[PDB]
Amino acid sequence: MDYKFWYTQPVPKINDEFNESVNEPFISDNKVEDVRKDEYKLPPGYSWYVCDVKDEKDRSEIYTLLTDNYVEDDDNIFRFNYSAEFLLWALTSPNYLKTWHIGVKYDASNKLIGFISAIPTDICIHKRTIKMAEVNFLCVHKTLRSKRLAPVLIKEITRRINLENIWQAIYTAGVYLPKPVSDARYYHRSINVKKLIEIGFSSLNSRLTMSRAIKLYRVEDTLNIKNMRLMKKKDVEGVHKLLGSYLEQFNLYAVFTKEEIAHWFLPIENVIYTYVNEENGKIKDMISFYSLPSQILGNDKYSTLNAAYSFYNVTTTATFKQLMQDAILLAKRNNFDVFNALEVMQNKSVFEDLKFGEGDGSLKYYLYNWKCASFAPAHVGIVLL
Ligand SMILES: CCCCCCCCCCCCCC(=O)CSCCNC(=O)CCNC(=O)[C@H](O)C(C)(C)COP(=O)(O)OP(=O)(O)OC[C@H]1O[C@@H](n2cnc3c(N)ncnc32)[C@H](O)[C@@H]1OP(=O)(O)O
Ligand SMILES: Cc1c(C(=O)CCc2ccccc2)oc2cccc(OC3CCNCC3)c12
Ligand SMILES: [Cl-]
Ligand SMILES: [Mg+2]
Repeated sequence: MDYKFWYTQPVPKINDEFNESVNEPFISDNKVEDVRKDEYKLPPGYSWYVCDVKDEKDRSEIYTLLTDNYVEDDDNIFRFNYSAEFLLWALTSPNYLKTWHIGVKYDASNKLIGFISAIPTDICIHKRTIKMAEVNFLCVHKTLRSKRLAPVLIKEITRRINLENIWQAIYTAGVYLPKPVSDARYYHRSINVKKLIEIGFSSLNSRLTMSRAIKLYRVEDTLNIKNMRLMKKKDVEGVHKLLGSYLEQFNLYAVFTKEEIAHWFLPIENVIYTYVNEENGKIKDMISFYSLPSQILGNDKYSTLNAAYSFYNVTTTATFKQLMQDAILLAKRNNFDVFNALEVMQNKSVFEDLKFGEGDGSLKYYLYNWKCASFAPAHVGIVLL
């Protein structure tokens, strides 16, 4: 297929491949003064709207649009159902701009029918740190698909981002676009085996009976690392040092400030869970994962699959396998049905032994206006939401 929109943008062509030593923008020497000051045109009867995510009622409208129209699995059995409070956390990180939270309304109903967002973050790509926008929650209402609205959303946020003298973005999608810098399969570890069977997610066979399936996935309710505990404000500096050091080995990662650590890690029920092991007042090991339920479409008995998504995990006192086994246990202890991760960082190495199953597709990582060698997902050190 043709990429008639993407090919007009500063991203690689589908055939482009770059040496390791290439690491630079497609278009350099950009000037804020030259950026269009006019909003991009929407079709007749539709308007831009600046969402205030801190306002319960605006935040709810975004919640509704995503609950009804956001990403579905290939088989349209499941639809991501990010919670309102999770969207608050995801969009109000350090230095967020309200004007990067862009909705589109249909004038006559006053209804939100589109959305796109970005937050600022410093991104280290092949050892060069660059200020970028992380883009997420692009969504057009199901009733308005394939009408070329999405490039309008993209072009408008790009314009707003450029106004802040920012010229690169990072983003992820399951769809293949020009052109990933990396590609990571997702893996899933069953926690509530029976529920996962009943909604079709997992399956049985003549050898794996229901009772045998339950037994296979049984976990012991005892932590390998005894003192692993919810993170507290006191733990911010330790976490910053532990994580910040660990992340330097990767080809792609966020450079977190102390302020970004407190925001991205301090726990929030039903949103973010971070656990630490403190020894001698030092943080030596951490586990984290975020909550991302999916709505279950057309199952008579269950309407929600609660799922925990591996975020950042670092051990210096245990094996990485022992640490992730603890991450599974803490997710079970918090009522999650399943523990999801990507084959990024060291993850892949523990998936077989910990009984993860390979999923159906993969998550592509993309950069905007950035030219560089692609790499295997083990070299990816950032997890987007
Ligand atoms: C320096 C700053 C730079 C800032 C910007 C950085 C870039 C940020 C990029 C965004 C990052 C988002 C990351 C993110 O949020 C995580 S990926 C999740 C995206 N959201 C969903 O999948 C929700 C369900 N689907 C929808 O809502 C609609 O299908 C959407 C809105 C996806 C498209 O609506 P539509 O009604 O289906 O489509 P048209 O309007 O007709 O438009 C079609 C054009 O859209 C291209 N398309 C489709 N899906 C895309 C996707 N996921 N990324 C980028 N492009 C995507 C497509 O290839 C085509 O271009 P082409 O003709 O060249 O092929
Ligand atoms: C997208 C995804 C999946 C999936 O299985 C994608 C298919 C799906 C879509 C909607 C509802 C349920 C399933 O598994 C993951 C396991 C780990 C991380 C993942 O990606 C995250 C980062 C980008 N946004 C979604 C979560 C994923
Ligand atoms: Cl244009
Ligand atoms: Mg459209």
